[PDB]
Amino acid sequence: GTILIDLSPDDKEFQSVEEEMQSTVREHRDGGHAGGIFNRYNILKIQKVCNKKLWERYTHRRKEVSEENHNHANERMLFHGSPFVNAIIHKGFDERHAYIGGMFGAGIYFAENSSKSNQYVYGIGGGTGCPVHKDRSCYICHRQLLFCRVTLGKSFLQFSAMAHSPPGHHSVTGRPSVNGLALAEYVIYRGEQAYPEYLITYQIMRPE
Ligand SMILES: CSc1ccc(-c2nc3ccccc3c(=O)[nH]2)cc1
Ligand SMILES: [Zn+2]
Repeated sequence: GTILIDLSPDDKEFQSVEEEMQSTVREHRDGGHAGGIFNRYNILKIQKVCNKKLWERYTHRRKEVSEENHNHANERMLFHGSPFVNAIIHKGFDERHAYIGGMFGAGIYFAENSSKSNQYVYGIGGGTGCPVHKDRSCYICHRQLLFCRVTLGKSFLQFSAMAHSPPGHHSVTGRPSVNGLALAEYVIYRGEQAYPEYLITYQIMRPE
């Protein structure tokens, strides 16, 4: 049921998605071990992910959350990196896409910083890097990330350095408490609370 529509680089929607990607790169405490060394990306393609059934699955859940939270879904646009990006865009998020060992429990994790999600494209800790060169910092191989619509509802705030949501909450927010430049990371425990809106194909760029 999924079709992928290419956005033109001239389209305002391409441009605003690229800007969110590029502007939320930061340096990471691993010095680039997991995701590579780079300050920016070469965006090769941005596609909109269209699946009626998956969209309706998302909106149904969004309304349930909204009605439990004074008509406020608390919807965000967040990045997701994963070895399973191809299954997600065809079958939706579910328990098989969860970070079982994540610091907020087994759930599906999203980031404000695109460079955080980039660390998971080739697996946890960057796995063994690109399939072809076994390089976590490969500047040649094409990578993919998702830019997703995520319903947070009432989010449990964790001030820090599939399971269930904390009672009375719909998600967890990991607030950065040491690295003053890091943006927030979020966890949902129901695959229905996210829709994979954009598929972004890119390379990390070697700093000059
Ligand atoms: C099913 S195996 C797996 C494990 C971890 C992640 C992941 N973890 C994150 C943790 C924090 C922020 C973003 C992410 C993120 O974008 N992805 C994706 C898939
Ligand atoms: Zn490579």
